[PDB]
Amino acid sequence: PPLDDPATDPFLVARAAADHIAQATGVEGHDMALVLGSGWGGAAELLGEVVAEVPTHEIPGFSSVTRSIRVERADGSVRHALVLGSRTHLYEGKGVRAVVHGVRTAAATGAETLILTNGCGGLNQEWGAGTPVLLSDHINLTARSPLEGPTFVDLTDVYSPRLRELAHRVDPTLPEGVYAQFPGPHYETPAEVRMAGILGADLVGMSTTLEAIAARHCGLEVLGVSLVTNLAAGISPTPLSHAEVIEAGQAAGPRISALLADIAKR
Amino acid sequence: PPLDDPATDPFLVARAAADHIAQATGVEGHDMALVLGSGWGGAAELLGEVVAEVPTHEIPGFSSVTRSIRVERADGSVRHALVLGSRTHLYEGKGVRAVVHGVRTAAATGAETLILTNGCGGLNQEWGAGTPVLLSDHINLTARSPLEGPTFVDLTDVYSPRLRELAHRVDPTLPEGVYAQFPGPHYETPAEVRMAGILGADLVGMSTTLEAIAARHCGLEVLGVSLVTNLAAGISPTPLSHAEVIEAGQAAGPRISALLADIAKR
Amino acid sequence: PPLDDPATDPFLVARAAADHIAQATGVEGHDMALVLGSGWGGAAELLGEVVAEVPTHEIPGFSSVTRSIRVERADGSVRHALVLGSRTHLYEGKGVRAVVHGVRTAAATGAETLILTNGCGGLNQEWGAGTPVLLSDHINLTARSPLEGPTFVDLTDVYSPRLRELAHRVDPTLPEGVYAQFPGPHYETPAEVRMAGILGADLVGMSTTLEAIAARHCGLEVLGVSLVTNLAAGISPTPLSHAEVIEAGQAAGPRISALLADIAKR
Ligand SMILES: Nc1nc2[nH]c(I)nc2c(=O)[nH]1
Ligand SMILES: Nc1nc2[nH]c(I)nc2c(=O)[nH]1
Ligand SMILES: Nc1nc2[nH]c(I)nc2c(=O)[nH]1
Ligand SMILES: [Ca+2]
Repeated sequence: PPLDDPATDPFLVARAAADHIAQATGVEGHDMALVLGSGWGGAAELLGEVVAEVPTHEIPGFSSVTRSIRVERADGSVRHALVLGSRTHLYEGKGVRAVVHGVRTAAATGAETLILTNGCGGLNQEWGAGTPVLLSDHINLTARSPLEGPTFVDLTDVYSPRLRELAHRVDPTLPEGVYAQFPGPHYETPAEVRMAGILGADLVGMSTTLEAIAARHCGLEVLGVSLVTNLAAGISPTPLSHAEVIEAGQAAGPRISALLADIAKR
Repeated sequence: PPLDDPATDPFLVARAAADHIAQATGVEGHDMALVLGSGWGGAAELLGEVVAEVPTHEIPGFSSVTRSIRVERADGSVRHALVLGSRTHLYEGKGVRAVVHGVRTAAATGAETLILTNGCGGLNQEWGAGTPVLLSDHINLTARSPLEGPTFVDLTDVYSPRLRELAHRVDPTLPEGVYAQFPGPHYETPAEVRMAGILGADLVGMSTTLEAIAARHCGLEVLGVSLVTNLAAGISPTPLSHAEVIEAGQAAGPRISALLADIAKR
Repeated sequence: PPLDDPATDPFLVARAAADHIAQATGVEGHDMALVLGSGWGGAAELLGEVVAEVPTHEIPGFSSVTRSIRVERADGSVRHALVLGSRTHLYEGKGVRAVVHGVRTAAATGAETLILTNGCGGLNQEWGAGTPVLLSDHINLTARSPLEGPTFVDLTDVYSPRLRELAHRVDPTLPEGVYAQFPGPHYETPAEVRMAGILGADLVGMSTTLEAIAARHCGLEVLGVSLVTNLAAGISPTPLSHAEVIEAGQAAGPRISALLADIAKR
C-alpha cells in the first residue's frame, strides 16, 4: 500500500522494502547503511566490492540505484553496507514518511549502524568550503518530526560518541559541530544565519535531523558527517564565488571518500 | 459535519458539542473547564461531586470520558466544572481543530474560566521533578496556530493575572515560568533544550499554547499549570532514573489534586 | 489548471496570469510591481495615471482590483507599474503557491523591481506607530518555503541595496530594520516578542518574506517597506489604545503614498 496513505503502516512498507532488498541482493541482512548527501556522491567508491545493485524505484515504498557492498575489515572479516540510492527531502512535499523511508528500510535489513552525510553552510570561519565536520548534536528547525503518535523517543545522544571516536581514529583532526536543519529549499539570509548561531548551531543545512530522529527511534547507532559546502551567508566578509564553491566541493571528493571507506572498516 | 473538512465551521461543531453535553448531563451551562495533562489524571478527584460522565467519543466533534462536577463553594453556592476527557495532540496528525475542539466545546457551555495543566521538562534546576509551576506566558514553536482567518486576537496577557493571583492564595510558593511548546512527539536534544533557554523558556512541553490562544480568542480566562515531569535533557549533571521520575510524579498527586480542588472553589 | 493541484506548474499559471493582464490592460509588459499591505491601501494613489483596472478574481490563478499605472519620469519617459489587487496570506490556508502567485505574476509580466509593503509591530521604541521602516533583511519563522524543488537560490541580499539607496535619496530619514515573519494570524505574546528580539528582528509581522524569497527566485530586485502599526506586545510601558493606533495609521497615509510615488519615479 502507498506510504502516503495515512492508514498505511510505514514500518510495514520498510519491512517489505528490506525483504525485497534481501531477495534482489542475495544478502539476508546488512550491517550498516550510508546516506550519501550533497558532495559525497562518489564517497562510496572505495567502500568495497559492489555485491548487488537494485533499481531503487523497484523497491517497495520508493520512487536511482541502491547498492549492497562487501566491506572488508583488516582482520579479513566482512560487513555488508547498504548504500541507499535516492534521498527524499522534506521540501519535496512528499511527506515525512518519504524522507525517512531509507532509514527505516536500513533498519529492517538489520543494519544497526547508520552513516548520515550532508552538505551545508558553516558558521565557524575556521572551517572553509571542503571541511568535513562531525555532528555532535542537532537543532531541528523544521517544526516537523518523523514520529507519529505517543512515540516519546529520547534524543540525549542522537550522535553516538562511540562512532565519532572511531571517526577520530581515522582522522583525529575532524572538528565537531551542532547541525541545525531548516525546511529549505531556499538558503538562509544573513540575519537568519546570525539567528542559527545565536540559537547555538555551528552548521545549517536542509536534511539529516528528521532522518536521525527516525533512526534513533529504530534503535540505530548514528554517525553524522557534514561536508561544509561553504561559509553561510554573511559570515565571511569576502564570500567565495559560486564557481569557487563548486570547485572547493569537487576538490574534497577524494579525501571525503577516503574518510568514509576507512570509517566503515572501523 | 466532520471537523476534518475545511468547509465545516469548527465553532458550529463546538456548539453541537456543548448542546450534547447539556442534554446528557442535565447541566445547562458550565462555569469553568479543566484539561488534565500528563501527571494530572487524578488531579480532579477532590474537585467535587461528579454529577455525570459522558463517554467522550459520543460527543459531536470528538474521537475518553468527559465529566460534569459540582463545586461547592465557601458561601454555599455552586459552580459546575467541565473536566474534558481526551486531549488530542498536535503530533497525532488529526489537525489543529481537533487540538482545540475541547477548549471551544467548553467555551460553548458557558465556561468563563479554563485551567490547562500539562507535564513538561524543566530548565530551572531549582524545580525538580514533581514541582508544579504556574505559566506566566508562553512561546509557541509549532509554527502553527489554532485561528483560521484574519482573526487578529490579542495575546498580551494570555495567562490571567487574576487566576494566578487566586492560585497564589492557595499556595504562595508556586513559582511561575514561561512555557515553550514544541510540536513533538520526540523530546528535545541537549542543544534544542539550551536553545529553549536562549529563547526565554523555563519549561518545554508539547501542548497548551495552541489551546490557550484558542481559549483567549473565545474570551475565556486561562490559568496554566505545569507539572515538571523531570529536568530537560542535559540540564541536570545527574539524570534521575525512571524510577525516580515516576516516583516524584506520584508523590505530587496529593498536592496538585488538593491544589486544583482549592482553586476551583476560588 | 488549479494552483493547489500539486501537478500544476505554479509558473505556467503565472504566465497565464501575465497574459490575461497584458490583454486586459493593453500594456505588453510591466516594469515594476507593488504589493499594498496593511495601511498602504491608498499608498498608490499618487503613483500616476491609472491606465487600467482588472477585477482580480478574474486573472488566472487568483481569487479585488489589480491596477496598471503609467509612471511619468524626470526625463519624460514612462514606466508601467502593476499594482497587485488582493493579497493572500499564509494563514488563509490556501497554500504557499497562492501566497506568492502575485509575485510570480508580476515577474511574468516582465517587472524587474518589486515593492513589498506591510504593516507590522515594532521592537524599537524610537519607531512608534506610523513610522515607515525599510527592510535590510528578514527572518522567516514560518517553517515554510515558497520554493518547490532543488531550487537552491542565494538570499544574501534579498533587499537590494540599490533600492534602499534610492529609498534614501527620497527620504534620507527612513531607518532600516530586520523583519520577522510569524505564520500568524494571532499576534505575539510578550515573550514571543522578546524572543524575536533575541533572534535579531526589529519588526514582526505576518507576511513579506515568502513573497521576497519568491521574487528573488524570479530575479526581481526587491524593496521592502514596513509601516509600524504599533509597538510589539510588552515593548512599550504605555501601550497605545486601538483608537490611537488606527489614528497614527491614517495620519501616515499622505507621507506613505508620497513616498511610493517619488520612489516609483526613482
Ligand atoms: N540551508 C542550507 N542548506 C545548504 N545546503 C548546502 I550543500 N549548503 C547550504 C547552506 O548554506 N544552507
Ligand atoms: N517537549 C517535551 N514534552 C514533554 N512532556 C513531558 I511529561 N516531558 C517533556 C519534555 O522534556 N519535553
Ligand atoms: N505578527 C504580527 N503581525 C502584525 N500585523 C500588524 I498590522 N501588526 C502586527 C504585529 O504586532 N505582529
Ligand atoms: Ca544486524
